[PDB]
Amino acid sequence: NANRSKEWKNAANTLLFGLDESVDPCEDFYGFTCNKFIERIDLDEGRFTTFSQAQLEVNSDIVKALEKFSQTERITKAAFQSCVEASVNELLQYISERFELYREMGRIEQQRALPTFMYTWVNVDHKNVSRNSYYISQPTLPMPRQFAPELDARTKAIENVMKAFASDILYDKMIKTAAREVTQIEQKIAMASWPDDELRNHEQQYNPYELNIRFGKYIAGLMFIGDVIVTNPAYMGFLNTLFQMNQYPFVNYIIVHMLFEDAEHDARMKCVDTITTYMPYGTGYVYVNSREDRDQVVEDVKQQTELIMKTFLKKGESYRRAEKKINEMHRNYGWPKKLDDYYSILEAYNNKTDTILNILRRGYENRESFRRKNETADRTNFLESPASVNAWYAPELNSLTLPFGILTSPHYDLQFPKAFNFAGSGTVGGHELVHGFDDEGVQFDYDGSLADCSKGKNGFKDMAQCVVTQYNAQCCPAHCANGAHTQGENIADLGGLQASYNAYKEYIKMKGAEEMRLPGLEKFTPNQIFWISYGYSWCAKETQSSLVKRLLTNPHSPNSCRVNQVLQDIPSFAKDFQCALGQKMYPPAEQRCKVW
Amino acid sequence: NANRSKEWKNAANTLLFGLDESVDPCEDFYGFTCNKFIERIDTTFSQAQLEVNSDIVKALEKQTERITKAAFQSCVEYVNELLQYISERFGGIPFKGGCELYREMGRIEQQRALPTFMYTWVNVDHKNVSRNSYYISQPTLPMPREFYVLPQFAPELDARTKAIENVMKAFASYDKMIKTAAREVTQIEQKIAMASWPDDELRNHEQQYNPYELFAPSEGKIRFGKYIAGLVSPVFIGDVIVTNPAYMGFIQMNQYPFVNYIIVHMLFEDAEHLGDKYLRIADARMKCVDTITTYMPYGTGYVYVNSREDRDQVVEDVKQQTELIMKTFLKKMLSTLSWMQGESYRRAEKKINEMHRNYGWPKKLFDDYYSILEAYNNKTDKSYTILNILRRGYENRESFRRKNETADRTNFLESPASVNAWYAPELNSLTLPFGILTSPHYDLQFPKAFNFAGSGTVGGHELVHGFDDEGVQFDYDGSLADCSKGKNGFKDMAQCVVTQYNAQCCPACANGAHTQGENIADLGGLQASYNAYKEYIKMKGAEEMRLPGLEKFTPNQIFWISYGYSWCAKETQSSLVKHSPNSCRVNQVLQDIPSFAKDFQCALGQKMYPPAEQRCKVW
Amino acid sequence: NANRSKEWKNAANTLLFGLDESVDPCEDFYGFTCNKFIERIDLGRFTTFSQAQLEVNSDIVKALEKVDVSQTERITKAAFQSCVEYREMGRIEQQRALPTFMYTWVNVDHKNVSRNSYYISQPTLPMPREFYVLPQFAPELDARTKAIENVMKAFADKMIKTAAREVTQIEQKIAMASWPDDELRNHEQQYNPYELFAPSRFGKYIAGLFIGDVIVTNPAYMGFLNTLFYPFVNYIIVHMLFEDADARMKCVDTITTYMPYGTGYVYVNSRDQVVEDVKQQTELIMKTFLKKSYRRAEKKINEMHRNYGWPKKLDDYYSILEAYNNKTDKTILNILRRGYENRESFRRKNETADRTNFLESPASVNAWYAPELNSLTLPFGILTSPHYDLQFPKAFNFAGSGTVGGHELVHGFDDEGVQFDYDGSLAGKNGFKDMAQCVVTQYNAQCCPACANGAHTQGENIADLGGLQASYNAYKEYIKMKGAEEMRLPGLEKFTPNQIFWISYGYSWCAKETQSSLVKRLLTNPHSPNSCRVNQVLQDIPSFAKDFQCALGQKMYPPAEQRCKV
Repeated sequence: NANRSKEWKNAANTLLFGLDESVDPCEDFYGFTCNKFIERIDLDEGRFTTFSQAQLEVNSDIVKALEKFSQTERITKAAFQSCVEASVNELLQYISERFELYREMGRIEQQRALPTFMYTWVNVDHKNVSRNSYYISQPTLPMPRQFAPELDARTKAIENVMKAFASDILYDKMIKTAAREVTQIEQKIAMASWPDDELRNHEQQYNPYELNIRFGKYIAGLMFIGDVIVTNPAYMGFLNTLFQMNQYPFVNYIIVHMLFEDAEHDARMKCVDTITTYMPYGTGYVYVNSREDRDQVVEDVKQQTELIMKTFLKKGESYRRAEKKINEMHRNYGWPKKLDDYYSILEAYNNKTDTILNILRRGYENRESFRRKNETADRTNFLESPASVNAWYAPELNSLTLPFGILTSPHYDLQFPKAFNFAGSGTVGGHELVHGFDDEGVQFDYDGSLADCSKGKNGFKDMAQCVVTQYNAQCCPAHCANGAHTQGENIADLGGLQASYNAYKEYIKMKGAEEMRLPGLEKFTPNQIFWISYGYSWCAKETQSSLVKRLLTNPHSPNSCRVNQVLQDIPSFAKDFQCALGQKMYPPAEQRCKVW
Repeated sequence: NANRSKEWKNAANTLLFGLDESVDPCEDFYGFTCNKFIERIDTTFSQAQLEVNSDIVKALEKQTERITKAAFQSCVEYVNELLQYISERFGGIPFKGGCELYREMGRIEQQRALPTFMYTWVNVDHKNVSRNSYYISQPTLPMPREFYVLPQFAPELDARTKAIENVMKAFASYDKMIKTAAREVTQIEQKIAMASWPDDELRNHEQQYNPYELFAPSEGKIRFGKYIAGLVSPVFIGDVIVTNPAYMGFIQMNQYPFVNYIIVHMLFEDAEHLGDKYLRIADARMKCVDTITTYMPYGTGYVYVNSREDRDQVVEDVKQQTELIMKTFLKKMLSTLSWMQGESYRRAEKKINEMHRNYGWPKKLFDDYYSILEAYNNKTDKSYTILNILRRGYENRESFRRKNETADRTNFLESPASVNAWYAPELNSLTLPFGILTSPHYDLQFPKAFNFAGSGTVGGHELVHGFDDEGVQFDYDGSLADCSKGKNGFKDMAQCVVTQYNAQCCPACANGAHTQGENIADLGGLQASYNAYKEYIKMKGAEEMRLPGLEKFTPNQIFWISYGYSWCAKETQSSLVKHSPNSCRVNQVLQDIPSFAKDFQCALGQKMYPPAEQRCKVW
Repeated sequence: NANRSKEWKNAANTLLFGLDESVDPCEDFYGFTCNKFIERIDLGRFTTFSQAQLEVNSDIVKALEKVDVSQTERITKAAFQSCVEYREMGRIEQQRALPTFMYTWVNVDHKNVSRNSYYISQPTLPMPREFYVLPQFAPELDARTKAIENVMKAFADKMIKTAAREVTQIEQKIAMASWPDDELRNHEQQYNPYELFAPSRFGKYIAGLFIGDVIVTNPAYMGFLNTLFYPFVNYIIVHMLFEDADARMKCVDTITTYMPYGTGYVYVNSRDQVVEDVKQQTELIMKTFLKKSYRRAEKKINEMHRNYGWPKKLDDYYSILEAYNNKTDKTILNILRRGYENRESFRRKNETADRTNFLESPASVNAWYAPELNSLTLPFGILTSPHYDLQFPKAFNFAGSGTVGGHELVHGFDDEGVQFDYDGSLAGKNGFKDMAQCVVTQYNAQCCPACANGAHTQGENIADLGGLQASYNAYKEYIKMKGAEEMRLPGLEKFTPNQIFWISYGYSWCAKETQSSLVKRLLTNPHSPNSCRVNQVLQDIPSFAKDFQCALGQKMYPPAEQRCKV
């Protein structure tokens, strides 16, 4: 049986590309859902996630709509149209304009969005939730890390940047020292900065400081302040021990860094993408007000997500407390409510014109999100563009969003079986939902304050421990994974799925049968198709080297390791593909970590 | 088949108390060689220590002579006010101009040997050695491992409140303070561990080394000078090293949190002298003599050696024995090895070639006083509180009178009665203790399979270090030149070891990436000591002579049996969860010497031996 | 508990060299056994036999060089030096030993063991018999014109072009005329003698080389030759020519196949313990094989003309005279010695039939057996490195000599061996015939590794199965007499004797071959393709599966449908 309807053929056409029925689905899985995709798609001339697939699709559609009474949309359109493309001179001008070192550093950061030595931009505090507050924190640095010489690759590239610079004359060796200078500078920064996993004691990284020694105003260079909060007593001290000669090798670094930024300065994507990064609400406002369709998205999710939450939440005091939390969560779908036009322009009212174009944006994004300080604190915004594809949950606002963007690629479509959408949007949403109850979110509370949402914290750690075991004993093909730094978002999806699956189940228990075998691979119920979908989303192959590269640095695990682990931890699925016990996808033996 | 001797029967008797033939040989090798020793006891090293100790006791049963005597006689036999004045040398917890926290420290170190805000050992420079120097460095935390990051498994909170409830029993009668301050003396602790260097980073000494003199710290920070008086005209100017130039740079409610923590600690491990009450929160001769055994090191040593055996004899044996090992180990060279290279070879080879021995006694220790010169100063007065405190005062004060004289290369790190070698790649040295010239590690008239699995093994087990990714650093003579490129090869190969330990759990694990180093030596040493025993025995071709207690076994197998008998250690389980964990060391490093897998008769494809990627051949 | 007798250490190195521990000893038994010997060696086909055969030929060059003072030897020597650098067809055959249009040789008549009847069989081509004619393979078809024109121009003009396609065509028309080997498996039919007046210049043909009854093995191919019939001469040239496209080997080998006597006498006498050592081994198997109608073959064996070693008609007098028809003086030799070898075997026709003949040089290695007269033949060369040298663990000498003996012996009881009686003549046995289907079927359920078939070779297949399966029992007995020789070989202390025995046996067979020659080999021999051989014949012997106790399910132990026997 099959709802022959075309769109359903379209949904089956997207599910066929990567079906790989040759391999048994009860033996392994990730093969049976992406191996095609790995195969057909030769590596586009790294990692090519179905996400970035989407990214191309949407960002294109953006471009398509752009080209065409209209204010900001016009701003962008101009900005982009300036993309089809020397001007090093301009940069040189910037440096010259600079060359009280701090305030310099300040303004550099400011008008070039380049963060160095203090990666700072504000939000609500935690401990007193209306009062905006600054922050100061260990920077974020190109390599993420001992063993490696990849260090020396960083070296080679550094010297080669400043070399290619040395084209312009407006001393052909000393660079071969300045190099080693900035390198071992990396090394110091890192070797005192904080590695990741330990970035969870929000209890800790909160100590406040207002008005340690060696400081210059330096806030000026960003534009009675509140208490600047400093998230690494360790770090923001370690600068103080690292300070008239200093200027020579210390400024040496900030240049080479800032330079290294934009070396490079149908490809149209490249720059359009960047635009979405920096003028985000702008391009967003494009995307929605260029796709305009609300019904299919102001509801389905706002039907789905509500279903999901309610289910999961409902599957002592805690249960309630947490409930009140979720029930409370501010939940922003598609996109915010500043969108007729004017006011869109009005927040976005800081640009106009006939690397300069890029420089006008860099400093406009560093101020845009940091201009709320002067105004009252809010719980109602985004973190990023409603034109990316992601879903994020800044518990500091207890805000769950879904950028309208994703809801078109295989995470959502309107006219598709409730299966697909309960595995796409439904998943990543329920993923989010829980993602605020693991040991990141759990430390917060329905406002964003802190005592502890949670003792059952025991049972919590009981989950986490065993899961890390399972992982560091279920190693991806290409050499293994990390623990905690992976559970970080694993535990999330591991739960969120079960949520979404229950949701599907109860839903379809609320609407009779409806199970319409899907019209290109007609041989399943929906359920199997639901799995097949969630499987699908993460279908991506990656550069064998970049595999391990992004094995470490990625917070959350390789694709395969996920998709064919998370499943292994579901009795339900175990049924759905009427398999036999004592197989490669059954933890009778290496027991499932029943997360909930 | 075998000979009828009194000595061999003893070596055959010991064999019979470990084993089990019942369990399969290749199915969990650990249990196959140590089942019994597990089954009864409630371990091996601790065993040998008990032995050598009780020996020292019978010895002491009668001037180092008298010093250690008096020492023990004290430690068996024996409130608060005095040390209270010590505590009241600051001011205490409940209810001030800004004190040089260090001056407090330096005092407390030199007076108790109680490292806080710095463990500071002092010796041969790393990279200009003709001299000595200071290694001012982070502490070594009371709570074993920086575990101030990943689970909230800190009840030292409450091992703290109680163990600090002394006061309202000391001099007082107000808990809320006491609690919050207990939580605090933690919360600082965290604020430390999150700034030391977890061992992983503490490989490449090349970046530890940072020579500074109070000039430069004064320029670097806020007190060092004023500190160093805590430690005899000094050499303040002499190259000092702040190994970890990460000092997090730092108020009422924050300053005195220190003095709390510090005092927390002092009293926390001097409750013994306090009234019999609080000692609660923690054998007689064992504990005692051990306290000595790390305090007046050479004393007990001299007692042992020049007391109970003919120096010449065992020393002259072990000389050539070790020499055999070290030799064939050299033979494990470029010619043998893979990740290496010609000149990298020649060098590291030479590093061996110019490398030193030392056995039992120092070169001194046997006109017989001169040792009683080394340990000279240690006043004797039975005319214990003052006693211990004094003796520590010495152990370290001795450590530092060493500072200002000139650097040697025959350093005897530790008291020649601890059953372990050591090899201080700072300088270069290979000292082995008489206290090991003994049972299962060794004996005079036992099968050689043993005297290579015991003294033999440990000899190699350590010697390896001087080629680990730590040994590479220090040259032949002790310096930094990155002796060997080959490295890439080396690290990659190591990653085999890494995964190996990482996928085979003992309890119910023991993540590998952390313990890499010592793990590699597990292999290296044993690999050699075998290859030697092979060589030696081939030179004769007769020793085989199966053992009386059991014909069944081979002149070869028993080698592995003995080695994997050393680590027979019934680690009780609490202790297991609180080097690597033994059962691992045996099983794993047994895998990787396929030579074994064969020579133990058992089919391959078995969970003691892996296929084609047979062995992380890193030696 | 092993042994350390140095003689065993030498034999140990050989077996261990090819043996691989990486793979398990049950799954792909053949694989585990000699995966090494595959992966060690350089680069036609090359295999353990070719290995030994080499070794011994090296040795014979050696001794050849050493003593250079019987004239026979002297001949072979000078030869070796020199090498380091109707009527129509008959006449050529005579002068060349290169066959066409009819292969011809002589031996005891099959009717009676007295007169030496003339066998005229269809001939064997350089390429395989039934490889040409199938809606199939397109091989080399020009290589003929290729090699012709090569030496052609050197002789020096395009007649070549036609002449080729023509001669090839004559071939193609000759091949499908032949008989496949699928049914050269029945002597009831080939034997149908004619006289010297029945041919209707065959009289003349032979007169190229008789009044006796003449025998035509193939009357369908012989009758087709009459319908066939000038340019044919080209063809023969081709072949004659086509004969002729470290040389140490190829030289001494040519010698082997052509001075098939001197070589043996110059190697075996450059010895009383060896013959006596194998004398018992040969008498051990035979009887054990026996112990299992019955009376006839019982006799046959008890009357089979055993012959160890090498001929007994090998002072010098005989060796001189037997080959005295030589005279070779100072590579026209190639001709000279081709015309002496084929004439030496054709001259026997006049003489009465014997029971002692020696069918080939005692130089190379395969225990050939003539059901024709009745004779094993284990030429001295074989009993050597890794089949059997004088002092190895009885494990081997059984797995070596004992084997190839037994594999030979049993021939008297296969597809053919049945239809001969110890005389050398003819006449519930159906029961056995059943087994045939069984093996060839079960066997055919297995394949080769590159095709994937083997319904012709049940001859040698069963010859193996039996010969070994018996031999092993024989060794078992032998040691049941004593119970100590179990001293396990040094440098390998994880197999028991019986294990070894197998391990050896396997190793006897290994080989690493180019795929092309593999597929050709498949359809050009009476052999399984070795891997199929080892694996399969061991799929059958129970005692093997036992000693390895490879439990059920593992793909070498399906006793459920058991293993047919003989």
